[PDB]
Amino acid sequence: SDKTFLENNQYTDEGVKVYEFIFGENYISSGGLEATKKILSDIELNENSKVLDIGSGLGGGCMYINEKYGAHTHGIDICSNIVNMANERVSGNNKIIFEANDILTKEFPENNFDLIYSRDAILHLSLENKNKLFQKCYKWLKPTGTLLITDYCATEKENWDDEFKEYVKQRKYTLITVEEYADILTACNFKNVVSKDLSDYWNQLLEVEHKYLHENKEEFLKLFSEKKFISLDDGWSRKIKDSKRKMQRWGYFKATKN
Ligand SMILES: C[S@@+](CC[C@H](N)C(=O)[O-])C[C@H]1O[C@@H](n2cnc3c(N)ncnc32)[C@H](O)[C@@H]1O
Repeated sequence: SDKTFLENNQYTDEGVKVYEFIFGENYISSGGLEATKKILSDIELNENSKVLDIGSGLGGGCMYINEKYGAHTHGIDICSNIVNMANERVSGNNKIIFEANDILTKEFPENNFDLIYSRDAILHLSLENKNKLFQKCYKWLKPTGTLLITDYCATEKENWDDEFKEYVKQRKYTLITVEEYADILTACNFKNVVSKDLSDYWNQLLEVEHKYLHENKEEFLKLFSEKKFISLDDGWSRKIKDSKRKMQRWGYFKATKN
């Protein structure tokens, strides 16, 4: 349903490959590997740690976490086709698991994870479901555990222009303000809630990706089509414009159970 809408539109096999082209190998979100190194730079884990990755995509985040720390990583993603692709990217590693499932219906034991991690996935959930998810994350975290999130956010809806409204509507995103997001975490009883508006950094990542796209247009055209190139090009152009004026925002959130 939600699954079908995602698999048949934004995340068809080709759509995913187009994203991987611009974001980088094994990634379908902002800044690919380099942004991941920075997001995890102050996170401490080891070979005994258990990590959940919500919306694991092609699995680059789980791969990086397992490589850097030796941690057990479990990725959940609702799109079966994406999970099938993820499974082809990893072999012979019994500490990386990818599972096709809606995170909203997945069950895990209480006090299970040292880190719950999610990069640009929760924007797909309705506001009601964001709240439900974070209650679940709260239960699933170990007492000593950490929640680490980046997600698409936005200025107040009253401020949105026609083009942005249409962007959000077509993708069926639910974009709230960085402040509202932080309030949800606080309402779910997370402690030490830190929220950062990383829109300027996001804007930097977009500009690099955009330049890469232009410089590799010939290769892109061979792999895909000019029509897909124009759509992607225009799409990044708008994100660059809208992040610059803070209409579309990139939020970072870190919190703890205790
Ligand atoms: C930004 S893309 C993948 C991001 C991935 N974390 C990365 O950085 O490469 C967002 C992902 O969230 C997944 N997703 C959306 N709703 C979901 C849900 N309810 N449960 C699990 N995954 C979901 C989508 O299938 C998609 O793969």
